[PDB]
Amino acid sequence: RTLGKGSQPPGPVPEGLIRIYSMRFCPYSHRTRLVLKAKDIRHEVVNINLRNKPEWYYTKHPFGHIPVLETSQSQLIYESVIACEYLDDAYPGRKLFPYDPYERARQKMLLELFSKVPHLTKECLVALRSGRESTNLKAALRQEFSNLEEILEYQNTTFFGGTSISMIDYLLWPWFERLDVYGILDCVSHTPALRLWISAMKWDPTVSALLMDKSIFQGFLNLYFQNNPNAFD
Amino acid sequence: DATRTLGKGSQPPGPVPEGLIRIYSMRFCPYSHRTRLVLKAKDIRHEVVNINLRNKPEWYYTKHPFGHIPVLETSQSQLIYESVIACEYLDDAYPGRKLFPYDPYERARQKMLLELFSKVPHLTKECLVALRSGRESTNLKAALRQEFSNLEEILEYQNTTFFGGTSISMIDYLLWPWFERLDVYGILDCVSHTPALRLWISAMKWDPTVSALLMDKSIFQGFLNLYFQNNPNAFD
Ligand SMILES: [Cl-]
Ligand SMILES: [Cl-]
Repeated sequence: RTLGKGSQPPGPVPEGLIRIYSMRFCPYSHRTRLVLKAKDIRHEVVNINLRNKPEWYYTKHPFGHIPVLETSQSQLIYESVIACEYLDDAYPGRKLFPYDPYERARQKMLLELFSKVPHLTKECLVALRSGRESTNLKAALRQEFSNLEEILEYQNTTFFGGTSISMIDYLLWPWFERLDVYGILDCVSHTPALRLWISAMKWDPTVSALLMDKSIFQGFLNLYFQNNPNAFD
Repeated sequence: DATRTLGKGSQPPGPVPEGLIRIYSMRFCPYSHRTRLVLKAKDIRHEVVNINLRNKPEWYYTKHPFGHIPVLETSQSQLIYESVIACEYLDDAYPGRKLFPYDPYERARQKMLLELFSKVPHLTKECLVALRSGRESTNLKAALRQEFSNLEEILEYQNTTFFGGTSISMIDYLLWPWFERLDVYGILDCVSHTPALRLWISAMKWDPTVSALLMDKSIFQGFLNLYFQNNPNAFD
């Protein structure tokens, strides 16, 4: 249940735990939650009301952004990519980034290639939900997906880092999970390797464990676009 | 890196020799300067190939899709870009002196400080362009001063000379090129309210790696004059 304006600050993070400040429908926070689960890290999730934030939350992030990690030593780490990096380095078990410094750099280069997708998927949703023109936004998204399709086809591997899932896949996933409910699943109709990747991801135990309830997510979006503040509670 | 640039019509470089790494650069590019600092700090054996940015070699788009610098090219034909990813790759791939902290939190904190710096490169460029063209600069300078105030707060809170503690580290080298340029850009006045930052500037100038790559002010002044005069020799 989300904490907002009026909520008491949480206590210190206990030794042996790490805390993530999140919101159940935030795709950036979804990234970091995937990495936490995939590495079997003991953690607690504190959800934040993004419309009416707790004033104390600005002591966690100066602009009240999520996700933020808080450690038992009162250290704050943000935002999603830096947090995922930290978790992979700080918790030795099941390394998600590659062993090879070049391959790690390549994954970060792939992440840069992906940089327009979050904005484009969001703008697609807003356009479709507001009845505004979406042809250009979908065309732009299809082009970014073609760039990713070319990588998978060239490599001839199911995932972006090889035959097994790795950090880069989890970093991209949240926006692909959302294509269906956003009404833009048709934007991968020209990219068969990407469609295989989507399925491969759904079969991943960590992805499967964190899959959103589609009906609840639709309910959230409906109240969000009604400007109803209760959408964030 | 005091060599002439390769431009349109030039021939592609051959394979990078075993034991070397190649950086595609330009002598006055601050992003490339960042990566050259890391190469020097770690004593990595390397070759610098300067690219004519006004008149780029056709083959250079096989190194970066949009002809950006810097790009690292390895002896295994691998390409790594741009400056932040290249610097991290260098620090992790090469032994000896390590520039990032070993502690995962301290390393993450350095990445967070880099994010805090993200507006400075564009603001410094915009300030230069405004001053050189005689356009409005009050609000651009105020914006830059605010970004510098954020950095000042970090140094004052930590009570350390450098951004990563009491000695120089990766984060300092990542920020340096734009601070080196304040003088010739004509915006040294934008650190007049930030005394910790002014102390840091001096600490950086005293660093052997920084000092080794420090640009001669007169040559840099000449480059900017040629650049704003639209003289093609600026990029030679
Ligand atoms: Cl599927
Ligand atoms: Cl000085």
